[PDB]
Amino acid sequence: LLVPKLTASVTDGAVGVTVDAPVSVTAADGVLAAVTMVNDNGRPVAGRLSPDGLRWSTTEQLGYNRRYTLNATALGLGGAATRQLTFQTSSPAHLTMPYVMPGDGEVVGVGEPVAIRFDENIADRGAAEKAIKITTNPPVEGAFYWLNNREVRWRPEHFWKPGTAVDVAVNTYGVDLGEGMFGEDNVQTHFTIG
Repeated sequence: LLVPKLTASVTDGAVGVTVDAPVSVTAADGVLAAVTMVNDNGRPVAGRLSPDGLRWSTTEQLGYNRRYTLNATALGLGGAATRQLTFQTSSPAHLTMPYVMPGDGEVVGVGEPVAIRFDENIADRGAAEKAIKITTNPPVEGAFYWLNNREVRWRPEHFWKPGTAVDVAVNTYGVDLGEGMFGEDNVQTHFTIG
């Protein structure tokens, strides 16, 4: 007969915790009976408990420069377990907001690149690229190229084909884009090649 086991995806006393991923808690040999997370001013963080009670996860954006307190209780045939932990999230030197072109909902020509322009210097171009997901349909191969320290573009080898959906997810919220420059938020754009 085992006592329930709680496992969180963050450690107690962690610092610099990145806010580009949710925080989770799992139970084994039992189910989650209560999970709460609050910030340093006592504001609850939204989360979702799976219907089977085995996993809870945050469902909204954690803030920069915050201390979060997580409490969980699991209950099983073998008794109860509780855990509390506290951690601190990333403290950016600066924030940068990206702007994507073409604009959301636009219909554009066969020579138009995807362009992602950040409003501050990007010292880690590789980190910025990794945070950007391009979807094409019909699918075509393409690649990123930087114009300068602020603007990265993406295109196929030659021209686009008319009737192509292009989806651009710029997910740099929580990502250190070099020298403590973090994404201010995520951006989502979808357009069509006419």
